[PDB]
Amino acid sequence: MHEEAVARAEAEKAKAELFSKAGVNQPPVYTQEMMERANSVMNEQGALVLNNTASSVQLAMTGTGVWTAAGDIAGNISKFFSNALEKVTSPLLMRISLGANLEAMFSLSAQMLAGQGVVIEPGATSVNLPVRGQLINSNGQLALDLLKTGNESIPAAVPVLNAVRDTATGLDKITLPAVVGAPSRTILVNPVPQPSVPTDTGNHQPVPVTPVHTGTEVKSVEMPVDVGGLRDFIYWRPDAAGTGVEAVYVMLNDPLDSGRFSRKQLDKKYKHAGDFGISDTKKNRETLTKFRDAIEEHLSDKDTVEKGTYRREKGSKVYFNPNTMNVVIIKSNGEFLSGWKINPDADNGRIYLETGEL
Amino acid sequence: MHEEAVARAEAEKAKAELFSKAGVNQPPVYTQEMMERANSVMNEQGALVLNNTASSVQLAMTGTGVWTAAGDIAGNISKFFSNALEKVTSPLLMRISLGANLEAMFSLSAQMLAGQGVVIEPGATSVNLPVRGQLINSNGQLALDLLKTGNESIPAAVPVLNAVRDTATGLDKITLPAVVGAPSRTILVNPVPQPSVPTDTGNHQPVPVTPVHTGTEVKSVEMPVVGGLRDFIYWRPDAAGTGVEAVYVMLNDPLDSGRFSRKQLDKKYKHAGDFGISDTKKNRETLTKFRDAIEEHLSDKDTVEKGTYRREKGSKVYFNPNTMNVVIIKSNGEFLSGWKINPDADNGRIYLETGEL
Repeated sequence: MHEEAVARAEAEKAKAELFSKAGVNQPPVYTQEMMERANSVMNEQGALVLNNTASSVQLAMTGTGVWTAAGDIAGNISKFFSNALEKVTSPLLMRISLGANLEAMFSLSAQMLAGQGVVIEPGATSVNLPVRGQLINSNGQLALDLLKTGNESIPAAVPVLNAVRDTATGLDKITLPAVVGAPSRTILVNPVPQPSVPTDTGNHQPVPVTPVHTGTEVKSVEMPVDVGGLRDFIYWRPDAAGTGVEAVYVMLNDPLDSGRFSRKQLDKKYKHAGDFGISDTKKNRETLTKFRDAIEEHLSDKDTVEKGTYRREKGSKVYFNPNTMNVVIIKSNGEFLSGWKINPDADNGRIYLETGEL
Repeated sequence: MHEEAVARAEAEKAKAELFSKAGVNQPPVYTQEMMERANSVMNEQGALVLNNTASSVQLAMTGTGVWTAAGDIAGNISKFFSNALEKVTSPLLMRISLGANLEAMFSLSAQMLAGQGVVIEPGATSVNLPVRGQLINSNGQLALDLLKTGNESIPAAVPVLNAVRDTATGLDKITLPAVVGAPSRTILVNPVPQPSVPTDTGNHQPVPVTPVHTGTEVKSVEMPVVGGLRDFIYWRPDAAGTGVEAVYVMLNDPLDSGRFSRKQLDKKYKHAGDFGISDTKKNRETLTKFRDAIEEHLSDKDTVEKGTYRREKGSKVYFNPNTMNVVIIKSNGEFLSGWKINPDADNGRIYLETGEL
């Protein structure tokens, strides 16, 4: 008698013990009120959401939702062990375009990136990965840089984080520490598996709905070609059966690669940083962050105004400050292009002040 | 107090009620032994398995496993969207190659193919669809024919089926009726969501592991261009696990089986008289007679491999010394042709004496 009850109790004990070590709570059920609060919070403009869709690859971008891949058609994995064949032998192992203000987050199963002979176990506070990842902006593209770990490069240790369940929304929250160039980062977790949106019918009960990626196609192409740019981590979610757990490796954009800015462009234009009050001549994370922040201070100044255009970049907008006399050029796609101080006593500066043509 | 307990009880009531209408049982938990029993049944040679991976597209083939796609990267969704538009106006609306004996099963969400503004409701015993699909063999390809329904082609009604839980394995079973040309068809259902195989570690509990598709890339390409329809709808739990989703499932035409295709049987039916078939009309019934007669030849104990057909490199010829018939099988296993040897003719005498057909 009760063989089924015994098996269920045994499953429940094993699940509770695994979840405890992994920092995992089973998804809740959602009242109407909860689901509304959860949907409000995930639809904020700067929200980054992880879905607990098991065994999935995800790419999230602020303002445009989450792209999900699951199944064998998630052979995207193999660019992630081709790389892992390649560390046998240059710290940048591989750059992968994902497609053509703005933050981004890429995540996939951590176990497929684990070290030689390694099984990642719940309870660990860090995991040594032979390859770490970083999202960057490379010439219009969102790209993933795969970096060989070791010593002379970037450490192998990746921190394991635990999410906090918000009892008001039924969502989870992971928080990343502040770094040079960026405040603490909140990442939302939708604990309900959601490979796509359920149709809003009587066949489903209320759940939060993660905004789904729309717009440009996500497609991985290998592109021809420091540790402060790394905000990557591992967290645990329930497995597909829902009774065990799986580790997920998560990678965020470099603080300096944000759509409006890229480290590449800041470096290219650092020659102008003296016009924004920066004396440093060395180019490093610290001074490029100074330059990025100086451009943001110029654009945020209440007396900075849109004034004219930069002929060479069709549809660019120029933002002028009448006190510092600085201009900053923004391309039509929103990318920072360049900036410098206007000389009002020179021909070209006089033409700009008079006509707006920079 | 107990606000969470009340919400959970209400969720459980709603789930049981929806599951009841849909014929759905929640997945079980598995002892080690149940998992081994389930894995043994799914590895039987002719097994066709559906996975209850929610909101997924799947392609299953005997002996090669299940291919799964879920997420946005289910873009072939729009294949079925495009035809649902093309239906405003030819019965055949599209033919989709899936890539280059052997049976096959293709499944996706049934709401994708319902009418616009149509919601499929649990409890229905059939569903009227504006398209139905058929799996075929077209020129080495496994392909999907999407057919407009209506008076002018094929009916719209698709049966809704319920799966039976096997308490010994923890798997479900769906059965399709026998038809002209095929016996009853057993379809296994792995009720545990499984977009891919869990790595066998201490982080997972025992569950049935469905064999996964290896081999040829599964890619969808449009191709230039009835008792062949064994399609149905069944329900599985949704991604949250607390509601249900309808799945539309299509099997291969009984005459399209890798070894045979309706197209090749039609092409070679001129030889059916050598296999004892007097009918001159070509239809499902007589093409099935021909298919069955070729199978009777290949199954005959006296039939032996003998020589080759050089015109098709690597082919094998199967000869029966009582009927004097030959059947030619291509190296990929496709039936090519067959006919009766005339031993008093030059080429028949050459074949008997040298194996050169």
